[PDB]
Amino acid sequence: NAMSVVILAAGKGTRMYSDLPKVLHTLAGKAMVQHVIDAANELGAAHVHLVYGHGGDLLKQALKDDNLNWVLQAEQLGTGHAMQQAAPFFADDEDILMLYGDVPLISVETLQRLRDAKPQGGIGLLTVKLDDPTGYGRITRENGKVTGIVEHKDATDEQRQIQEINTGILIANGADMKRWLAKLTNNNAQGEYYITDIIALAYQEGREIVAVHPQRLSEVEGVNNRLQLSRLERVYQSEQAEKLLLAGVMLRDPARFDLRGTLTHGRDVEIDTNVIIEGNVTLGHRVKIGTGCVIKNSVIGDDCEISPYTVVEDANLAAACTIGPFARLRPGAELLEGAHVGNFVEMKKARLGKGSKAGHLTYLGDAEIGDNVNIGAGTITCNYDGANKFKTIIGDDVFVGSDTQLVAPVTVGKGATIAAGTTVTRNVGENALAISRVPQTQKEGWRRP
Amino acid sequence: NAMSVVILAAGKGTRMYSDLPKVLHTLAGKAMVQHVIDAANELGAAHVHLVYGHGGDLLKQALKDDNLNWVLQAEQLGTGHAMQQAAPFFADDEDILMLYGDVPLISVETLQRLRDAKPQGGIGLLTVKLDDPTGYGRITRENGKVTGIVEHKDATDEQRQIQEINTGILIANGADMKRWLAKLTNNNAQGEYYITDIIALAYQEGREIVAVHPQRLSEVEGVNNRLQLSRLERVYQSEQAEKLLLAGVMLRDPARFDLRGTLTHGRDVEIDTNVIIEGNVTLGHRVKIGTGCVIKNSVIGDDCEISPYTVVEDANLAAACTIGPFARLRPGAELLEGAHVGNFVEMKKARLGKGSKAGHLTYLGDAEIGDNVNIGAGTITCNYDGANKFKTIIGDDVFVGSDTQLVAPVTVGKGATIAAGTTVTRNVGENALAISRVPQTQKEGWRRP
Amino acid sequence: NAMSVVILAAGKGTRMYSDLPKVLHTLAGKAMVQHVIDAANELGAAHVHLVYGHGGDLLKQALKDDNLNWVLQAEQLGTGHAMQQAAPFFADDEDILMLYGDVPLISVETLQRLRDAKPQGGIGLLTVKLDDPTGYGRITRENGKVTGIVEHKDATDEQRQIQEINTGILIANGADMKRWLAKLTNNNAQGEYYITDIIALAYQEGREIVAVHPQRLSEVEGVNNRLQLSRLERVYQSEQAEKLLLAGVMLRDPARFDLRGTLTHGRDVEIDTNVIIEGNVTLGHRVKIGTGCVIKNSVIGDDCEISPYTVVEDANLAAACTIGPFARLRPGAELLEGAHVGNFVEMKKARLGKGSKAGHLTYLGDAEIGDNVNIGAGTITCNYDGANKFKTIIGDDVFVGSDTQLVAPVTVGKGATIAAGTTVTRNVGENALAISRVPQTQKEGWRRP
Ligand SMILES: CCNC(=O)CCNC(=O)[C@H](O)C(C)(C)COP(=O)(O)OP(=O)(O)OC[C@H]1O[C@@H](n2cnc3c(N)ncnc32)[C@H](O)[C@@H]1OP(=O)(O)O
Ligand SMILES: CCNC(=O)CCNC(=O)[C@H](O)C(C)(C)COP(=O)(O)OP(=O)(O)OC[C@H]1O[C@@H](n2cnc3c(N)ncnc32)[C@H](O)[C@@H]1OP(=O)(O)O
Ligand SMILES: CCNC(=O)CCNC(=O)[C@H](O)C(C)(C)COP(=O)(O)OP(=O)(O)OC[C@H]1O[C@@H](n2cnc3c(N)ncnc32)[C@H](O)[C@@H]1OP(=O)(O)O
Ligand SMILES: CC(=O)N[C@H]1[C@@H](OP(=O)(O)OP(=O)(O)OC[C@H]2O[C@@H](n3ccc(=O)[nH]c3=O)[C@H](O)[C@@H]2O)O[C@H](CO)[C@@H](O)[C@@H]1O
Ligand SMILES: CC(=O)N[C@H]1[C@@H](OP(=O)(O)OP(=O)(O)OC[C@H]2O[C@@H](n3ccc(=O)[nH]c3=O)[C@H](O)[C@@H]2O)O[C@H](CO)[C@@H](O)[C@@H]1O
Ligand SMILES: CC(=O)N[C@H]1[C@@H](OP(=O)(O)OP(=O)(O)OC[C@H]2O[C@@H](n3ccc(=O)[nH]c3=O)[C@H](O)[C@@H]2O)O[C@H](CO)[C@@H](O)[C@@H]1O
Ligand SMILES: CC(=O)N[C@H]1[C@@H](OP(=O)(O)O)O[C@H](CO)[C@@H](O)[C@@H]1O
Ligand SMILES: CC(=O)N[C@H]1[C@@H](OP(=O)(O)O)O[C@H](CO)[C@@H](O)[C@@H]1O
Ligand SMILES: CC(=O)N[C@H]1[C@@H](OP(=O)(O)O)O[C@H](CO)[C@@H](O)[C@@H]1O
Ligand SMILES: [Co+2]
Repeated sequence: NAMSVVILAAGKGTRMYSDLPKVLHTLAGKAMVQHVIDAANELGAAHVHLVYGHGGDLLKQALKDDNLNWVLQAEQLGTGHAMQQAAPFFADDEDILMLYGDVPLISVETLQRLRDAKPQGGIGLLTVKLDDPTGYGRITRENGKVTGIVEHKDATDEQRQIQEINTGILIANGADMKRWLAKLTNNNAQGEYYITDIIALAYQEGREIVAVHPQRLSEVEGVNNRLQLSRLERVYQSEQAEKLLLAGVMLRDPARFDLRGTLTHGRDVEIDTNVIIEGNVTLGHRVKIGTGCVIKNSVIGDDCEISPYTVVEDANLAAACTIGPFARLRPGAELLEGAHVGNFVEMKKARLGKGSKAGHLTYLGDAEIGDNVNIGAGTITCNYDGANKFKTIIGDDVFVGSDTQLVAPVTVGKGATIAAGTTVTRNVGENALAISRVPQTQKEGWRRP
Repeated sequence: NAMSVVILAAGKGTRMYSDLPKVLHTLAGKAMVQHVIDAANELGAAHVHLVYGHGGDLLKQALKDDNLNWVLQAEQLGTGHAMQQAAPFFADDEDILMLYGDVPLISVETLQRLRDAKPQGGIGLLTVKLDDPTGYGRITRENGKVTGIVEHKDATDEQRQIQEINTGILIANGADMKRWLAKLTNNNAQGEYYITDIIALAYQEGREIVAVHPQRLSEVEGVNNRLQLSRLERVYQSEQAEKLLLAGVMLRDPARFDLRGTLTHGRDVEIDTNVIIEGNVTLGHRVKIGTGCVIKNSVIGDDCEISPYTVVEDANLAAACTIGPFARLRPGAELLEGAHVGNFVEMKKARLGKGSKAGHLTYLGDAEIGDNVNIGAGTITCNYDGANKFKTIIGDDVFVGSDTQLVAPVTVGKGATIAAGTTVTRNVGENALAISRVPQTQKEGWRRP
Repeated sequence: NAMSVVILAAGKGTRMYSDLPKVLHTLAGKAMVQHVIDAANELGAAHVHLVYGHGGDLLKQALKDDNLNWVLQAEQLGTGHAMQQAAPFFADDEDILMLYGDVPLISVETLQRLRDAKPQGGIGLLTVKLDDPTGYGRITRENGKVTGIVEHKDATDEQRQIQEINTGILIANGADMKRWLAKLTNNNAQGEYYITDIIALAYQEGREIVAVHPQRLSEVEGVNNRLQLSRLERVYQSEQAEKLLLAGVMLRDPARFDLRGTLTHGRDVEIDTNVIIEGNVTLGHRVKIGTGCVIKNSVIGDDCEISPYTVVEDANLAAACTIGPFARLRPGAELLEGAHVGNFVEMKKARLGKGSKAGHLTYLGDAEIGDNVNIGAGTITCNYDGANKFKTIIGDDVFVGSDTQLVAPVTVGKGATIAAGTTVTRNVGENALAISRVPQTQKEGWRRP
């Protein structure tokens, strides 16, 4: 069935004390509004109308969904007024689902439920019963049938007794939406245009309004300040962790795990406490991740073991690799089968071959290292002359002495050996020994200052 | 109005199993007793009388508040006995507020509330209703008026039914305090001098006692063991995090944030999980702090970005600086505008100029580095001859090759260049190339052991 | 009294989605089944019969308890059927305690309680009252006496009202167990052999069954998926932390502490957030551990201070040592009194003498360093020629310049000095200066690319 979504976000987020539009504040790696848009498309929305008031520049820059139709609302004269701005773009024969830009946890399952309950020619309303319904629109019923909504400011004490409140989410036919929206007046407490008035307008037109409730309260919770955002952050993370656990992923402590993106995985993956996954991460079978690790946009093959406190970004590790602790892999880092990177080791645009080892205090940038190569501690690749960056190539079976510096561009033949403390400025022949050492001398009875 | 405070802390903290006085155990960066003293001064206390029994040496060494009058209590013959020791120092025309040295969360707001309720010539008592009032003094009332307090050991079963218990906090006039304190006898269960007896003494003298309740239970919670201390630690941290969130500071996870000191901040500051702030920290606008960072007594300018797992102490970062991950800044570290420090890099008493970069495996100590300077990986400043430490100076536009060691004292002119693997023992001219390299040689068909 | 235990674990752990037997999944550092076995032996079990179905190869490899008698159960025809397999190995005059391999938190105290309640010739049954007893065996009583157990599938609606359910744990006499087990039929809902039928069989034989309840629900909780495992992980950790706090160990945040092994300690030990202890760890008096530290199978002497993010394994630190932050100690690391290891420093099979300092960017492997020695930053020990590893020896009062590489095997006499950037390939005399430096030269007006 034809369906379109409208997201209102033209309200001012004052209690955020931010120079960034409220709906742009991230939650689990993405803008709150982006969460709403995803649910919209995920539900099958044809067009997603976004109503904004200011910061539209940062908005258009942060959001780039193909089916995103921008609707301006200069003045915030009420949710009804806002809906009237987008009304013109409602297809007569399509359904219109209204959503809030600051309610990120709304689920597709519940939205799909609201769609089904929506009577033909009627309205699908999402409501919830709170212990304290203070400050929210009150749902009124006649013989069990929803006949309208009364705002807190307009409701009488007796009416404020009603605990079934309006979440704001509702769905109706485009043509119907337009007919009602046109009849909205601002003769009420707030003195604004209530989108909630359409509920009565539909009831008196003989249309019926059905109410549906969400799975969890957190689903329809709105964010006005940072403390509320942090709260929903925990809910999201807890649900994610929980899904991963039930999905076969072992988390040492779910309360101490954060997923800010997407995580593909194999069987028996084990993740210790305080680990953060960002962007798209792929984990093979039996992957072990120590505590405090940070993995972003990376691929990790089977049986890999990531030791504690290792930062990885845009890297690709083949099977059976072991890196860390205290390893830092930067964009372009590649490790072939059984490769090993020790502590205090950094890799940027570098490839370590099969079984190759970069054990300690080393920096590999812009280099291609063959298989069975051994990089001693202190080895560094000089890939920057202050203006340009150069490549370092090391063939197979190479042994690089510690504290060796390779000045790029340079190539070290296969089976070659580089003495410790060597400065390589020229290519090294295969099966040859490169060296640049001053014979050790000594001075008897040398007293220090 | 004239007011003085008395803090009792002469009791033995046996269940702490510590060689340090109980009240000296830290909470959020400071001694529990120090928390009490702060609330005292913060309330406007003229004099703060501290009653101690032992460990007075460590106490006087840990506490150094100008208005701290030390009152000894050799024997712990009861809270009343303790108060009698300080009684002599009570000004007749001043008010006296009594507090416990092991109840760190008492708030000024509640103490200020207790002050106002205190009737002229009467007493201001702080009380709370517990689900289980077992083990605490029971508040007795006649026609709604507090007429006294009955200790648990002295109370009858029927009286132990009363749930309104004494927290210990009370305020009265100095002169009044002395008159009552003088009449204290130890004819009771414990066989000690109950400070709580003054409540009845005031009632029978025609004085009236008013009761005031605290905002939260945690406010008047006492610490006898380490488990209770940890509990209050969480309360304190949770309240702090919560204030920061509502104040505009974004915390990825409030449950995973610790503030042990003071934190000044700008707008849109973002802090990831497991971050610890110690001492006085100043954060400019839009400052980003990655997970697991530790910042102590430091200043961080606008738009700075602190990558994961970076330790900073007594450092000063100008605007737009980027340090970490895995960076360690020690006392005296200064970074000018746009400075960058990579992973596995340490700075002690060193200044990195504008736009200067210390990317990897580097140690900078006792040095002054100009602007637009580039420090290659492995570079080290030798600032210690085994007895003295020497300074290293590097002018602007300098390029330092990797694995370069500068033996201080040494100066590198502006625009100068130092070849990789160089040992600088002498000054380098401006726009000159410093070098100490052995030409690379080679030996064909070299077989390794 | 004679007692033996039987652990059933032949059930399939499907919802674990693992290639490892469910009972083998670790909890607090050890396999879930291992937890059960420990409680068995800890209670004084003579023989521990383990009933398994598959993965027996990984089981026998993971478990190696002397008194472990393996009992196979090819088909899982019910708990009763399983017990019949081990029945043959029950001593007529000994007691038999039955336990589940997936209920790791069962405590010895509660098991010892169940033993005492067990009537002579009767049965000791452990039961619990749940809010929702759905899916568990229902305990039936006649005049307050347990007369049997009815499984959920067999129980009627009315009977499912009973909230006292069977935990599975029970104890009876071997001879009695055999007599009843022989009479088990599978004429019930599940169509299996219920071990629970012995309860009725005993009742009708005139024997009496007594019921005992556990201290906590978590005690008898079973694990079928990873989410439930994580939950019990938190319970275990919380209880452990709590014991340590009450035992005098200060934990900055108990929720952020993990103990996976055994921890011996002294007085006033202080542990910051996110610290992990693995294997057997010994902590002396006044030991301080910063946040994010990982300590495994190590010994730490009095007054040691472990800075943030330091990984230690099979190391031994004498008194008053200070290591970190960002230090990595590998097997064989030893530090003598007052030794210091800075940031980005790694030690493997190395000994640092008294007062010796390895401050930065250093790697010490296979070395013996005397007292009062100073290792400058960048120093590295070359202990691997690509096939063999060699030892490095440095006598007392030695000063090693920065970025020095010692090629093993090599020995540096006492009081000797090594110039910065030196490559030591030969032994150095005592009180002598070792060097291999190229005089610094310069080239005027050198322009970079
Ligand atoms: C764990 C990390 N370890 C490392 O990084 C250490 C790497 N190893 C080295 O740097 C070693 O000193 C080397 C591989 C260069 C030598 O191996 P080793 O110490 O077992 O053998 P030697 O000391 O007897 O090697 C001497 C050879 O190297 C050459 N050599 C040694 N010092 C110098 C020098 N200053 N200039 C030119 N060649 C030299 C000689 O030509 C000689 O060749 P030959 O065998 O035909 O006489
Ligand atoms: C990413 C981090 N990278 C680094 O740290 C690498 C820093 N770069 C270096 O150390 C480079 O080897 C240098 C800057 C010294 C040379 O630049 P580059 O390799 O592009 O040029 P060249 O190899 O042709 O430089 C040769 C010059 O340096 C000098 N040079 C090279 N090796 C030696 C030596 N052993 N002794 C004395 N001078 C030497 C020569 O006097 C010569 O001068 P000229 O241009 O008048 O003939
Ligand atoms: C904080 C970490 N710091 C470090 O690692 C720095 C360690 N210090 C060094 O490497 C120093 O350069 C040294 C210990 C070698 C020299 O000490 P300092 O700079 O105060 O004294 P000098 O520069 O005047 O030392 C010169 C002596 O060393 C020797 N020396 C200096 N350069 C060389 C060289 N290229 N070849 C041989 N010997 C040399 C000379 O034989 C001379 O001996 P003398 O005193 O009888 O004339
Ligand atoms: C009049 C109305 O609809 N009342 C409902 C609305 O309250 P109420 O209107 O008071 O709520 P808000 O003002 O927060 O508006 C909700 C959303 O609409 C946006 N917005 C608001 C005004 C405007 O002119 N433009 C605009 O885009 C806000 O940015 C926010 O995303 O939500 C409550 C639940 O949260 C319901 O219980 C109320 O019955
Ligand atoms: C007699 C008395 O006052 N009773 C009150 C006291 O109990 P109670 O007297 O039993 O409590 P404590 O012994 O812990 O004393 C409270 C505080 O007084 C200090 N101290 C105690 C005795 C002494 O001789 N010197 C001294 O300095 C302790 O170190 C502690 O800081 O506090 C309870 C709340 O916590 C109240 O409900 C009780 O009504
Ligand atoms: C028939 C029976 O005993 N019923 C009890 C059993 O339920 P129930 O039999 O349904 O429970 P499970 O199937 O999980 O069996 C419990 C334990 O026995 C093992 N196992 C099971 C069958 C088998 O043939 N071999 C085997 O070794 C499982 O691996 C598990 O460790 O435990 C519940 C509590 O958890 C009790 O409330 C039930 O009254
Ligand atoms: C400074 C150095 O070269 N250390 C070597 C050396 O370190 P160990 O920590 O001892 O394993 O042996 C490794 C192979 O076992 C090699 O990969 C590494 O580079
Ligand atoms: C070993 C080395 O000198 N690396 C250089 C080099 O590292 P990259 O990680 O490739 O960016 O370029 C940097 C400037 O882009 C410079 O600051 C740094 O010192
Ligand atoms: C590169 C270097 O050698 N730094 C020295 C030097 O570091 P500082 O951080 O300045 O303390 O003095 C230390 C003794 O105070 C010595 O142990 C260390 O090795
Ligand atoms: Co070097």
